[PDB]
Amino acid sequence: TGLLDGKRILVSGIITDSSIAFHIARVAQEQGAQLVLTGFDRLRLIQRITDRLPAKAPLLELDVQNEEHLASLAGRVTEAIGAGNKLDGVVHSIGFMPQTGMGINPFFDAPYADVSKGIHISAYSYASMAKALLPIMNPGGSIVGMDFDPSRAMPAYNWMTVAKSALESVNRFVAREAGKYGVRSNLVAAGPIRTLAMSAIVGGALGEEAGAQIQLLEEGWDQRAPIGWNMKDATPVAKTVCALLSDWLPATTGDIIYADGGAHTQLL
Amino acid sequence: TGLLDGKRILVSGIITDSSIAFHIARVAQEQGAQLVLTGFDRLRLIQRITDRLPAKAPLLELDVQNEEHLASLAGRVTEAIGAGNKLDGVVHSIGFMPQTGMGINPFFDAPYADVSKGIHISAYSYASMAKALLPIMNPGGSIVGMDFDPSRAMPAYNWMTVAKSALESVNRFVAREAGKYGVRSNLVAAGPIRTLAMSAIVGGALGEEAGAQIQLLEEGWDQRAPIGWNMKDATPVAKTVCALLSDWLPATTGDIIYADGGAHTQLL
Amino acid sequence: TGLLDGKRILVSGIITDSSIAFHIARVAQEQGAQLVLTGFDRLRLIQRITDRLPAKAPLLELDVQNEEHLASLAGRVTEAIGAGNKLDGVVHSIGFMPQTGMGINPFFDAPYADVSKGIHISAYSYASMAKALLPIMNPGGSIVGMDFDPSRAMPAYNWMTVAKSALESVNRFVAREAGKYGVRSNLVAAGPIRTLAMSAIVGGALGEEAGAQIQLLEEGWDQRAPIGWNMKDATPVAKTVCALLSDWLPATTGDIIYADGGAHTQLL
Amino acid sequence: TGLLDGKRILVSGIITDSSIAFHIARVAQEQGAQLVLTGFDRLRLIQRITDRLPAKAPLLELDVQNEEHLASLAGRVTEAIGAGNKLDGVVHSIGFMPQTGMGINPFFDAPYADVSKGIHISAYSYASMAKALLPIMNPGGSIVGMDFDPSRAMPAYNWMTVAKSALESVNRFVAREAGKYGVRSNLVAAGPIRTLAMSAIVGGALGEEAGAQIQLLEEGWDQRAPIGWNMKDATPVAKTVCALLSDWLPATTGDIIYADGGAHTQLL
Ligand SMILES: NC(=O)c1ccc[n+]([C@@H]2O[C@H](COP(=O)([O-])OP(=O)(O)OC[C@H]3O[C@@H](n4cnc5c(N)ncnc54)[C@H](O)[C@@H]3O)[C@@H](O)[C@H]2O)c1
Ligand SMILES: NC(=O)c1ccc[n+]([C@@H]2O[C@H](COP(=O)([O-])OP(=O)(O)OC[C@H]3O[C@@H](n4cnc5c(N)ncnc54)[C@H](O)[C@@H]3O)[C@@H](O)[C@H]2O)c1
Ligand SMILES: NC(=O)c1ccc[n+]([C@@H]2O[C@H](COP(=O)([O-])OP(=O)(O)OC[C@H]3O[C@@H](n4cnc5c(N)ncnc54)[C@H](O)[C@@H]3O)[C@@H](O)[C@H]2O)c1
Ligand SMILES: NC(=O)c1ccc[n+]([C@@H]2O[C@H](COP(=O)([O-])OP(=O)(O)OC[C@H]3O[C@@H](n4cnc5c(N)ncnc54)[C@H](O)[C@@H]3O)[C@@H](O)[C@H]2O)c1
Ligand SMILES: Cc1ccccc1Oc1ccc(Cn2cc(C3CC3)nn2)cc1O
Ligand SMILES: Cc1ccccc1Oc1ccc(Cn2cc(C3CC3)nn2)cc1O
Ligand SMILES: Cc1ccccc1Oc1ccc(Cn2cc(C3CC3)nn2)cc1O
Ligand SMILES: Cc1ccccc1Oc1ccc(Cn2cc(C3CC3)nn2)cc1O
Ligand SMILES: Cc1ccccc1Oc1ccc(Cn2cc(C3CC3)nn2)cc1O
Ligand SMILES: [Cl-]
Ligand SMILES: [Cl-]
Ligand SMILES: [Cl-]
Ligand SMILES: [Cl-]
Ligand SMILES: [Cl-]
Ligand SMILES: [Cl-]
Ligand code: NA
Repeated sequence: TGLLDGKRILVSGIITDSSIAFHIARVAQEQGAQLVLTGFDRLRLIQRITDRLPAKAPLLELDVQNEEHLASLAGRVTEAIGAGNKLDGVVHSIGFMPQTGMGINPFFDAPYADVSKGIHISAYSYASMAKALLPIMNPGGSIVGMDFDPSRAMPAYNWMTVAKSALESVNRFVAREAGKYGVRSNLVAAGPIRTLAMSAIVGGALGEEAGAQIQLLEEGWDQRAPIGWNMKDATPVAKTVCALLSDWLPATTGDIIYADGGAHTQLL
Repeated sequence: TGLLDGKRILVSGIITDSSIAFHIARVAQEQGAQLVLTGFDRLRLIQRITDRLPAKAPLLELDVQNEEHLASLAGRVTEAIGAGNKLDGVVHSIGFMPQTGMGINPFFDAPYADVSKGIHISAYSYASMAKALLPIMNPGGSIVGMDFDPSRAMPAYNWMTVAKSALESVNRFVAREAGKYGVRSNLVAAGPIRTLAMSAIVGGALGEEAGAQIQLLEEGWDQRAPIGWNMKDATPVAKTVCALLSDWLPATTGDIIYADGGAHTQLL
Repeated sequence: TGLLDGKRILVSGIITDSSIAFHIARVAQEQGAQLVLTGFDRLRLIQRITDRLPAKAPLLELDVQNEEHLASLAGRVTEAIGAGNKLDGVVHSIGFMPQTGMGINPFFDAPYADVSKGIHISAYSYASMAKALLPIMNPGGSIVGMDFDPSRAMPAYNWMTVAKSALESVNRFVAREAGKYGVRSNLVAAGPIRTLAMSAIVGGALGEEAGAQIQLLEEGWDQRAPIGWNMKDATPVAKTVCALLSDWLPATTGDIIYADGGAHTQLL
Repeated sequence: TGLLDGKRILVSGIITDSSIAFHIARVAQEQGAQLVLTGFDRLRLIQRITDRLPAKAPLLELDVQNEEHLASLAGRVTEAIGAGNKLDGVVHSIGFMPQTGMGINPFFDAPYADVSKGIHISAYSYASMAKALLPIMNPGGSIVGMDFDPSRAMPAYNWMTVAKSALESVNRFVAREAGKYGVRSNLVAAGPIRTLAMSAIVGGALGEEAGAQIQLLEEGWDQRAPIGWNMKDATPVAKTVCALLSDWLPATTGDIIYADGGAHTQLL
């Protein structure tokens, strides 16, 4: 039996088939969920990527900086899943930070206009998605967002670290609001996964130094993780997200589940 | 159907049918697990309690202060589940602290002999159970222990708070050892549940309930929890434990999952 | 002898004589420091307030959203303290959040334009001040910022909680940069102090619920604090800040010192 | 001049002139404090070491496992400082763990008798010292203990990590008791310092693995620390402790100050 049988779940943040969102969606479908997908900017490309999922699913446009998309989202979703039906799950797998706020680019030289855009998309949007979608969410439902442990500073993650620290704070306030609908809000702090963003945005910002990033990642995660960590395998992260969409973590909200091989609990 | 289909799991710490362990066991069985149970001291009584579980399960004696029980445990378990079979899960739901280290008894008046006994049973035993049982645990398996958030001091929990702080530290070292077997070790920080032990904390069971205690708990948990907290319902805690015994939190180890209605993420 | 004898220190964020910054400055002067002050918007008013300090000190205009002020700040400071002299200390005591992001105003109804302004002033500005002033800071020097524990969500603080979570993350990255100059960067997480911002901005946002605020504060701080907490006394906060400006916490950086009566260490 | 002028302070835990306690005591005396010292086992040796302090100070025997010493301590101290006088400060710089609970010795092979002794000395004793001495402590006074960040597991520290996790929990409860006397209780989480215990107890437990591990530590605490870290220099730790004994952190209790160069705030 599907862990998510007859749950209607919204999954944002697919762009390639390496995306964490893609694998969340794949696993969710294997576990009996009906999906609704959202995508940003490259809709024909995303469409061709989502056809590779095990089952057909509607795809809607959502740019989280666009007030009109947010205002119309609930309605467009209602249309896709049929009137008098609702979502049981929502997955926020979205992030962005301009090259100026990342990599070897000095921390101090990122102008606030750039930092602000990143916080808008990576942090604020968790609240605006919640605002838009809670009115069409069943009791017992689950909102989930993706996090990267920002509790200690680190090389290269720079201003995205600050956005994630903001996200953790937003998640806790969303939990309060979501509570009134009988809905949980949580984050998954994933270990590093080889995705588009990782390689092109993050590694891109190191240009010449890009080997250095792999040193940090090997050091901070697989070496520290008591059960190891594999950057080429999003499945453990995807399953962790599905666990939170399920009924099997019913007492957990405003919280962060670490899907990092346990790396964050070990110093060396 | 079963979240735990054909998993062989050991559950310690049943004494009444209010015990967290009893409900862990109940839910695990509903989810297709074959169980082995352990009990302390009152074996005939525990036996009569465990017959009330949905399915028959073998019951072994385990006093975690007794080196001979620990040395023989693996063997006795192997006998119960059949040679060439192994455990996929182990649940530590055990605790004790002498009256001197809890309730209105002044913190400074608890002699070390008493505190030591409590730390032995409540914290050290997590490691000694792990030591005894990992040699008969399959890769992919999960050890789980019960925690009560000791990160801030509080009235009455006194020296048990210290034992729990110790337990959290032990759990992280057990994760390292368990890692070598492909096994996860985690704690569930549960909210308050009306159990035998809980009533023994202030003034011994059989007393009227103890108003100050009940108020503190409602204050610290249901009021703070965005989704509420019900002390008479162990199901949400039991499900959280089963999620960690399952394959759906495969990347999480050395860690603490909060099953507390989200109370620990809200200040008031 | 002055704890801060012959230290040249910059203190931002004075607006009334209740301001935390005013008391930081007062205590610093009592302890032998030469000060340079910065103020926002109401310069004639601030000037009349700073004349009430024990000693004369130059006052400069600094609006942290204004790139020209930031670009010229180092120069204007150098002029005030004399060429070939430098700062040993910098105090960031600055914050802002539009009423939409605070109080009874629904969390989800604060538009990002408003939240962004608050994060700019309350969080980003810590970095931009550091960027501007480190080039004129002696080795052994100390940057300090003011924090309000955002690790758990709470009523009313709303989007300022998010700004503070961001600030904590920024402080850790500023520490890295400051390190290369032999300079420490830390935050003081203060308990509640009756200041202009507290009463007019925060209490203002509750309008008709403003009694609620005083109750929550007494509940979260004085009741929990083992040594008590007095909202009408900024001295303990000011002294804590001076300790970090001094040579007596030389091994502490990227960190948070709690000046809250110990409230954050007790559950209730 | 003195940060600690006319404060009467008790300093435990001197055994060599590399001991953290020795440097705490030295700095405290330079800052105008009258000291009372305590020592374990090797009294003639400790006596010859304490004569190297800048000023004469009485030396008392205290083995924290000995109930008779604890019962008589307050009286013996009163005798040393003169009747009708009291302590303003108490410093716990004490620790022990048998070789079985440390280094390359397997975590699971440390028998509880050994772990218990270490927790007794390293954790419980903080409370028993407090119990014995609070009755002779002035309002405004400060108790301080030494910590090593146990919040993440690590190689070699093993069961001492568990003792430190216990200590942090005890410190929070001692704060509550100390509060009733107007007294603060806090810990200093120090970075690594080359002391007798470090080299003989900890390094001893690595035997063959020893030299490499000391070099790694000096490299990594220092590499992570934005202001660096020098294991041969206890002054920064000693000053941090004096700051807590002083009047300049009056709002901090039940808490942990990190004197680690900021290493704990940086991931790499
Ligand atoms: N890759 C990792 O190692 C890793 C680890 C932890 C957390 N995360 C987080 O996981 C999430 C997914 O990232 P990923 O690595 O799978 O990357 P990805 O780059 O494959 O996906 C990021 C997504 O953000 C979307 N997005 C960007 N701007 C948007 C906007 N304005 N409106 C809507 N969508 C927008 C993109 O369309 C894309 O689908 C992000 O929150 C990221 O921070 C990534
Ligand atoms: N009830 C709650 O509110 C709550 C909440 C969070 C955590 N916990 C923890 O959950 C666990 C179970 O508590 P519970 O309240 O369900 O209690 P309980 O009613 O079962 O009380 C004690 C249990 O520990 C067992 N035990 C005691 N000493 C033992 C020994 N020497 N060897 C083996 N077993 C021994 C007893 O048989 C019994 O099963 C404990 O670790 C407790 O601290 C309880
Ligand atoms: N009062 C409390 O209970 C409390 C508790 C903890 C922390 N804090 C923090 O301490 C700091 C000081 O606040 P306070 O309570 O003393 O308040 P306050 O209202 O007296 O001061 C706020 C200050 O912010 C300044 N400011 C606002 N926008 C600015 C800008 N663009 N550029 C420069 N300065 C600007 C104002 O001029 C004023 O001096 C803030 O960061 C606040 O968040 C306050
Ligand atoms: N050395 C470090 O790197 C470091 C770092 C962080 C914390 N600490 C802590 O600092 C404290 C001092 O350790 P140190 O490194 O300075 O070591 P040290 O061995 O020089 O001093 C430890 C002290 O413990 C005392 N002691 C042991 N058992 C005792 C008992 N039964 N009764 C009384 N005293 C007893 C010894 O007399 C000795 O003075 C300890 O708590 C240690 O864990 C040390
Ligand atoms: C989607 C996204 C946009 C902008 C920045 C990061 C983004 O997602 C992540 C991608 C990879 C990672 C993992 N990662 C972090 C790093 C830091 C360089 C050390 N390298 N990899 C985290 C993310 O949050
Ligand atoms: C098993 C056990 C032994 C001794 C003390 C407590 C024990 O289990 C618990 C039972 C209830 C709780 C919850 N709790 C704590 C309190 C104290 C009032 C704070 N009341 N209930 C925690 C436990 O660890
Ligand atoms: C009475 C009571 C108070 C608090 C929690 C559960 C309670 O009910 C029971 C108490 C004990 C028992 C079984 N039991 C255990 C014991 C020995 C004390 C171990 N005696 N009886 C069953 C209950 O339903
Ligand atoms: C400077 C400032 C601007 C906007 C909002 C708050 C500001 O400073 C603070 C004032 C009071 C406090 C403490 N506080 C918090 C609250 C909320 C009611 C819980 N009331 N006071 C923190 C601040 O950061
Ligand atoms: C006093 C003492 C007794 C038993 C064990 C350690 C003791 O003191 C310490 C000495 C050094 C340190 C710091 N340290 C710990 C480690 C781990 C080996 C990697 N390296 N350095 C901490 C202590 O608590
Ligand atoms: Cl490891
Ligand atoms: Cl997996
Ligand atoms: Cl019996
Ligand atoms: Cl009692
Ligand atoms: Cl109840
Ligand atoms: Cl003596
Ligand atoms: Na460094």
